[PDB]
Amino acid sequence: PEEVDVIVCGGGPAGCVVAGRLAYADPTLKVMLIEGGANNRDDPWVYRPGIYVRNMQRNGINDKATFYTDTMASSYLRGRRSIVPCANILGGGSSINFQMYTRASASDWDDFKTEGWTCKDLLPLMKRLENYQKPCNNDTHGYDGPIAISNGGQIMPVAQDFLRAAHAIGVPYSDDIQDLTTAHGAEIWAKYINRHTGRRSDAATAYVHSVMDVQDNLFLRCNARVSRVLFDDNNKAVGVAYVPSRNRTHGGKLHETIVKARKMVVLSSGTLGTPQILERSGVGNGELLRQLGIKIVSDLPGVGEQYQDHYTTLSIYRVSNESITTDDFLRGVKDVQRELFTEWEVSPEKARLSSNAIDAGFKIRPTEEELKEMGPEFNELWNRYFKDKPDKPVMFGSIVAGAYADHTLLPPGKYITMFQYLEYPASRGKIHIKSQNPYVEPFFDSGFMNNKADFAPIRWSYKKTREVARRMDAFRGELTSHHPRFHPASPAACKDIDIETAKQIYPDGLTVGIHMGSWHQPSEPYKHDKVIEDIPYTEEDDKAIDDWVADHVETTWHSLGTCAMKPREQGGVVDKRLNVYGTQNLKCVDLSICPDNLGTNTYSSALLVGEKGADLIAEELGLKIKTPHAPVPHAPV
Amino acid sequence: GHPEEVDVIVCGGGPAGCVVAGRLAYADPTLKVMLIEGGANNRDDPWVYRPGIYVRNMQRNGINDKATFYTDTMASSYLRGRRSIVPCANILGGGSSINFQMYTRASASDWDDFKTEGWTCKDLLPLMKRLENYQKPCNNDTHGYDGPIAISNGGQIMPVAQDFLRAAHAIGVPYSDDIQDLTTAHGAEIWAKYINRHTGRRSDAATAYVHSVMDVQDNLFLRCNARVSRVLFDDNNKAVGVAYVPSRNRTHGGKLHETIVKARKMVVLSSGTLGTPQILERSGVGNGELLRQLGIKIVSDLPGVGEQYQDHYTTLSIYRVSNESITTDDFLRGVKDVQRELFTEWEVSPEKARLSSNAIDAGFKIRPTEEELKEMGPEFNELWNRYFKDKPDKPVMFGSIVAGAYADHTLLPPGKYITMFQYLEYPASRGKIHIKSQNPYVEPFFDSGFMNNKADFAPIRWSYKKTREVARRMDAFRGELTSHHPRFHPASPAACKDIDIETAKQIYPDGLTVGIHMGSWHQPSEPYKHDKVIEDIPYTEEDDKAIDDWVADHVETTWHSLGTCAMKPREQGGVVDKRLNVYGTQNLKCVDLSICPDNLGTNTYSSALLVGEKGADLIAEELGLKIKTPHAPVPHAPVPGRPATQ
Ligand SMILES: Cc1cc2nc3c(=O)[nH]c(=O)nc-3n(C[C@H](O)[C@H](O)[C@H](O)COP(=O)(O)OP(=O)(O)OC[C@H]3O[C@@H](n4cnc5c(N)ncnc54)[C@H](O)[C@@H]3O)c2cc1C
Ligand SMILES: Cc1cc2nc3c(=O)[nH]c(=O)nc-3n(C[C@H](O)[C@H](O)[C@H](O)COP(=O)(O)OP(=O)(O)OC[C@H]3O[C@@H](n4cnc5c(N)ncnc54)[C@H](O)[C@@H]3O)c2cc1C
Repeated sequence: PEEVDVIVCGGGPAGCVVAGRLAYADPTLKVMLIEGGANNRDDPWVYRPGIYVRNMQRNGINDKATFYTDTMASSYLRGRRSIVPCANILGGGSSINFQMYTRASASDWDDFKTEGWTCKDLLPLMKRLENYQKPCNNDTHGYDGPIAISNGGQIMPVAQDFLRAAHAIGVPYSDDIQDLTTAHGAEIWAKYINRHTGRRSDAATAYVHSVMDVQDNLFLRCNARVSRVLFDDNNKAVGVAYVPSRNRTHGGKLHETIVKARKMVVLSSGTLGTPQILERSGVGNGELLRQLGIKIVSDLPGVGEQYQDHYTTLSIYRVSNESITTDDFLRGVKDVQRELFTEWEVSPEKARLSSNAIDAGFKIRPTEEELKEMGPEFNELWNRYFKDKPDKPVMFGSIVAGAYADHTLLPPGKYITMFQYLEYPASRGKIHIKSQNPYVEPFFDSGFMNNKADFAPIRWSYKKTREVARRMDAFRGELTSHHPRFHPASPAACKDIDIETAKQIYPDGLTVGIHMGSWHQPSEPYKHDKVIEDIPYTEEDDKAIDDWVADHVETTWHSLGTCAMKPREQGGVVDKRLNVYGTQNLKCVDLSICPDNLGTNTYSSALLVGEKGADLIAEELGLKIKTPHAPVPHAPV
Repeated sequence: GHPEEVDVIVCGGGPAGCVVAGRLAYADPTLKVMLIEGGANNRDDPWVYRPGIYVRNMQRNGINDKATFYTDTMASSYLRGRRSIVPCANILGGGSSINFQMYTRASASDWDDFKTEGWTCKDLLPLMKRLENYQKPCNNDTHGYDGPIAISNGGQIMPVAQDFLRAAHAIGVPYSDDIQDLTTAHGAEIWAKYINRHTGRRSDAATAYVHSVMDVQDNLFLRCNARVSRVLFDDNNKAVGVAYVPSRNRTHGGKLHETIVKARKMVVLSSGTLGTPQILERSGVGNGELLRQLGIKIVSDLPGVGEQYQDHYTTLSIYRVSNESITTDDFLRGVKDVQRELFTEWEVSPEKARLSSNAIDAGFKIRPTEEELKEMGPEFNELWNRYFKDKPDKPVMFGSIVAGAYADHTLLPPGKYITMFQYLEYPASRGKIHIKSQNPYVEPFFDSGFMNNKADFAPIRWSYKKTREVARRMDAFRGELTSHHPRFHPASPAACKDIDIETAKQIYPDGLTVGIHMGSWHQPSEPYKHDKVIEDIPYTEEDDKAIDDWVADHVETTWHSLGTCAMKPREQGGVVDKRLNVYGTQNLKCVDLSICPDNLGTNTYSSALLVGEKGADLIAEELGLKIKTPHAPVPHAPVPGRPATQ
C-alpha cells in the first residue's frame, strides 16, 4: 500500500518483536516492517548455526554486514582506526550472531532507574520470549515463548576440559550462570538454537514469518533503507521515507518512496542506524543540523552520543591434533565441510553444525587481593559502580573450539580461542551523520579505551584465561604471533607448539624442528602428570599486555546507548514509554535506549526491550498481546 | 479386463482433462468414467515428481518422449525464413508433468473479456480458490487453502532472486507480496511454484485429481499410451464413443489397430490446443472444404476448428555472472557430482532442497508508461488504444530471472549464467493447425503465425532493453553473452560487453588462452566495482532494427497454446457453446485451453485447471451431480484447510 497503522523501521530483535506482537494482537492493525538488508526467510546461510563466523568477512561478497570504521585514528589504541560492524539483514544480529544465550544480572535493569524497567518489572516479559530446552535448578526461565534456547546438538570435548581447569583456579561450577544473580561462576554455555530442529533461533522466523504465514495484516519491505521519519507541523510522526538498498539508479538519483502512519512510527534500526535516522529527520544536536542544512524538529544533544559496547580480546592457544575443532571447517577443507553439512541435513538434533562451538565459559569477579594490583583509576570505578553490587561481573570468558581469527594469518594445526570482553566499560564513543544523504558514511568513534580504568580488568583477564588454558588437557602451546610482546627472557614469555604436535601436522615436512630464526620457544611435550604453577608477571610484562590490549581490542557487537532513556536535562532522548522527547507518535525501541550497560551478550536484552515496547505500544492502542505467539515455522510445539 | 462401454470419456489427460475425470468420478462412485491419454503414465516417476530436472523435457535428443514436436509446414518471411517449432506435452498430466512449474494467474478482465455467461471473473473466483492449496504468505484473500494443487516458494530461493528485485526497484518496477491477485499489471514478486512446500514434489494435475481418486474408488479407469483417433457419431450427430490406436505405430504391415470404447452420457475432448482440433477434424468436425478434400464425411461445418491459434511469445536474454554466484549451469551440464549432490539433498530433506525449486525465483509483470508508449510505434499504439487503454489490470510483458542458462550449453561458453525469460502477454499475431490426412499418425499442417502482426515486435523490443537494464544493475552481473545477443554495430554504445578478465581467469586459472585478444570476438566488460554509478544504455533507430531482427530470429513459443476451438457464437467462426458443447453435435464437449476465445495474461497451468474446474461444474449439473469438497487426499502429501506454516 501507501498507508498503514504502525511502521517499524529496522528488522532487528527489538523490531521483530514489536511488529510481530502488535500484528498478532489485533488482525485489524496494519503494521509494516521496513528493513535495510535482505529477507532471511529460508536461507541456509542463516538458519544453519555453524556457518555463523563468515558473516564478519570483509571479502567484498558478504552483504549481511555494514562496517563502521572510525573517522580518525585513536591515541588510546596506538594509532588504529577501530571497526564496528552490525547486521544488514532481516533478523539483524539474530541472523548472523554467535548465538550465545547470556542474560544480564538483576541490578543492571534496576540501574536504568526508570518505572516499568525493574528486574521485577521485566521478569515476566523475560519468561514470555524464552523457549528453554535445557535443564537447570532455578525457576527463572520461560517455557512457551517463541525463541528456542539449548545446549545445541553436540558439546565439544574441550567444554568440560575448560570447566575442569576453571575449577582448578577456584571458579565454582553452576548449572546456570544466567539466573540473574551470578557474577562469579562457570557453566556449560547455551545457544539460541532449537534442541529439536538444529535451526538458529532468529527473531524474524519467531515473531514475523510466524505471523505472516497465518494472517494478512503484517507487511514486509526488505532491501529498503529508511532515510527519515516525516513530521507534522506539531511534530507528530505521520510517515516514513525509504530509498533502495543499492544506490544503482539512473545517474545515481535519489528515489524515495513514502509510507504513511495512522498511529505509530517505531525506530528499531540499531544503536548505529537509529540515531542516523533521527538526525537526518531533524532530531539531534542543533549545532550539527544547522551546518548540515537540516531544519530542527527537536533539539536533542545526546542523540548518537554515549556509545557503549563490550570490549573483546582474543587470546589464542594451540591444541592437540586429536582435539575436535572448527579450524579445518573454517579454512574450507572440502570433505570436512561436506561431512558437517551432510550430518546437519540427516540429523540436525545431534549435528556438530547445530552449535556455535562456544560450549563453555564463565562470568568472573576479582578478589580483595586481585583488586590491589589493578591500579588507582579502576579502583575508583569499583568503589562507585561494583563494590556493593555483588550480582555484577567484571569480565566475560568463553572457549571457542577453534581460532576466531583470519586463518590466512594463522599457522596450520588446531586452535582454541579464549573469547573475553569487558562487561561495564567506563569508556564512551559517538556517531553523527555528515549529510542529509543516506548513502554517505557517518562520523564515527568507537571510544575504546579512552578511559584508563578499562585496561586493568582486561589485563587481569589475559593472565586468568591463560592460567586456565595452561591447565587444560588439550593445551600444547600459546600462538606467540597473536600474544603480547613479552621479553624473550621474562618467565611470562610465550611458549609455542611442541615438536611432537608439530611433526604430526607435517609428517613428511622437511622444515619441522629447524631452529634457524628462533621464532618460537617450543613447549615441552604433554605430560598428564605435570604439576603446574601460576605464571609470575612484572611491571614490564604488564605494560606489554596493556600495549597488546590497545592493538587488539575490538567490538563485541553489544552496541547500545545512543538514544538513552533518562530525563531530558541529563542528555537523554526518550520517555519511560520510549517516546522521543518533543514529538508525538514516535518511539525508539532497540538497544539505542540503554542508559547504562548490561553484563551480557545482548540478544536477550534487545528481545526484552522489544517485548517491553510491544507492551507499551499495545496499552497505548488498547490492544492485548496473545500468548502463545503464532506457531513458528519448522517447529513441533 | 477393461470396459467396452462407460458413461463419460475424457480424451487427453492434461490439467483440464485430469480435473474433469477426477471431479466426476469422485462426485458419483456409480458414474463410470474413462480417461484416455496418448502419452505415458506419470505415476511415481522421479523424472516427473522432482521439480529440479524440469529442463530436460524439451530435449530433442532421440531419447526424450514426454513431448510431441510440431514444426511449421512452411518457412516464415516474418521470422526471416525459419520454420518455428512448438512442442506440447506427451504424458499424463500434460504440461503439468513437464513445465517450468511457475505459479501465475490471469488478470480479472481476461475472464470478463470472454463475453460469455458463466465465465466472469467473479463467476470463476470460487472455482479458482477451489483448486488451490496456497502455501506461502500474502496480504490478500484471493487464494484457496484446501484444493488439490499445492503452490509454494519451493525449497530454496536463489540469492540472485532478491538481487533481481533490488535492480527492478532501481528502475521503478515496484515490489509486491503477490502479483497473482487478479489485480496487478505493473509489479515484481518472488515467484511461487506448483511445488508442495512440505514434500518438495511437483504439483502435477494427474496425481492431485486422478491418482487420488483411483486409490479410494474403482469407477475411474485410466488408459495410457493410447492416441485418440476420432469421435464416433450417431446418425443424429450424437457422440456415441471414441476409437483409439497405439501410441507407437509399430503394428504388422504398419496397419491401423483401432479399439472402440463407447460412451453412455458424454465424450469430453481435453487433448490440448494442438490435439483437440485434429480429433475433431478427423471425426468430421471442421472446415468443409478441407474435410471434402480429405474424404471425411462432414458431421458439422465449423471453419474455426483449428483457427485462431494463439500463444505467448518468448525471448531469452542470456547474461554472464560471477563464479561465486549459485546457478544451475553445472547441474544442467551433467557435472556428475553436482547432480549427485542435488539428487541426494532432495532425498534427505526435500523441504529445504535446491531441487525442490525451478530456480525461476523472481520476476515481474510490466506495463509501459505514456513516456515509453511513444517509443513503440503506430501499429502497437493502435492495439493499445483498442485493447489495453481502459483495461488497467492487463500487463504487456512478463519477465523472470532464471538462475542459469535456458539454452543448449553445447552452444554456450564455460562459466555461469542467468537468463531474463520474457514473453508477450497478449499478442496480436495469430496461427492455425489443420490435419493433412484421416490417419492419426501423419503430421498436420501448422503455422505458429509468430510476428505476422508488426504490433508484436515493439513490446518485445522494449522488454529486451528493460530486462537488460535490470541485468546491468545486479551484484552478480559480469556481462552479456555477445554470441546470444542482437547484432549491434560494434562501434554502437548499445554493443554487448562480454565477460571481464578477472572472472575469465577464474574459469580457467591454468588455461593458456585466457586474455588473447586475437580474433577480437568480444568486447570485455571492466571488472566489478560495488560503487559503480550506472546510466541507461542509449539506443538508435539502427540498434532498434538490430533487436527487431533478433526477435524475428530468436522468438519462440512459451507453451501457452490456446484458442483453436474458440468459445464464441458460430457465425463469428466459434466452435463451442457457452457450456463448451461443439456446435452441430450432442454429448460432445471440449474442455481444455482450446476453447479460449482470447488470450490470458498468465502462465497457463492455472488457467487450464480453471477451465477444467468449470467444465466439471458444467458436466456435473447436466448429469445432476454435486461435486465433493475437498477432493480425495493426494498421494505422498500430508493431511491439511486454511493458512498455515510448515
Ligand atoms: C556478529 C555478531 C555477534 C554477536 N554475538 C552475540 C552472541 O554471541 N550472543 C548474543 O546473545 N548476542 C550477540 N550479538 C548481539 C546482538 O545480536 C545485538 O546486540 C542485537 O541484535 C541488537 O538488536 P537491534 O535491533 O538493537 O540492532 P540490530 O540487530 O543490528 O538490527 C538493526 C537492523 O536494522 C537495519 N537497518 C539499519 N539501518 C536501516 C535503515 N535506514 N532502514 C531500514 N533498516 C535499517 C539493519 O539492516 C539491521 O538488520 C552479536 C551481534 C553480532 C552482529
Ligand atoms: C515446457 C513447458 C513449460 C511451461 N511453462 C509453464 C509455467 O512455467 N507455468 C505454468 O503455469 N504453465 C506453463 N506451461 C503451460 C501449461 O503447462 C499448459 O498451458 C497446460 O499444461 C495446458 O493444459 P491443456 O489441458 O490445455 O493441454 P496439455 O497440458 O497440453 O495436455 C494435453 C494432453 O493431451 C494429450 N493428447 C494430445 N493429443 C491426444 C490424442 N489424440 N489422444 C490422446 N491424448 C492426446 C497429450 O499427451 C497431453 O498430455 C508450460 C508448458 C510446457 C510444456
